[PDB]
Amino acid sequence: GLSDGEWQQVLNVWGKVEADIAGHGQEVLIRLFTGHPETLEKFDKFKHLKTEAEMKASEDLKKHGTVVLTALGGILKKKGHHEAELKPLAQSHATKHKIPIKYLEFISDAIIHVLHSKHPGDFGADAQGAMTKALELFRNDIAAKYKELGFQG
Ligand code: HEM
Repeated sequence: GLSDGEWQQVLNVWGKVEADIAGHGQEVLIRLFTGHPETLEKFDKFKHLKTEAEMKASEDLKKHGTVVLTALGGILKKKGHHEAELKPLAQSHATKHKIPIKYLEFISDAIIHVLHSKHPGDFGADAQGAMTKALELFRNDIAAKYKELGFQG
């Protein structure tokens, strides 16, 4: 789906995220929850936050941000050879958490936003292109598994 040049770019940009996984994970979820409040309702653990400050002051939220970006980075490093790591993710988000693919679209966008916000001027046009394509691949692969399950919506 990606060329090696493009994968190269994706892992170059991920090295930025690894320098501060918690801070990046934290802003991704906050971006998600403030931009799309209905997503917050999917989490009994966080439905009590109402304000962004509140969100910002939550250590549990920073904790979950780390789990999420840890699991994505594991998949990205497989450079599309992630059937093994993705299957379990697709199955729990579909049958247990009941996360529509649209919310995966949302978080995907949130990642690109956050990268530009935290690295203004050094998140280039080529890097944005490779990252967008890798997120698309990720999402597309989940979508296939959602279809298999008939997770219709
Ligand atoms: C970048 C895409 C995502 C990744 C890598 C990711 C990763 C994870 C992981 C690894 C877990 C814990 C193990 C599991 O339950 O499978 C989890 C739990 C969960 N995820 Fe995701 N997630 C993503 C997107 C989303 C989105 C978009 C939503 C809702 C808008 C969501 C909702 C949840 C919920 C409700 C849980 C259970 C949390 C708890 O109560 O501890 N996830 N996620």
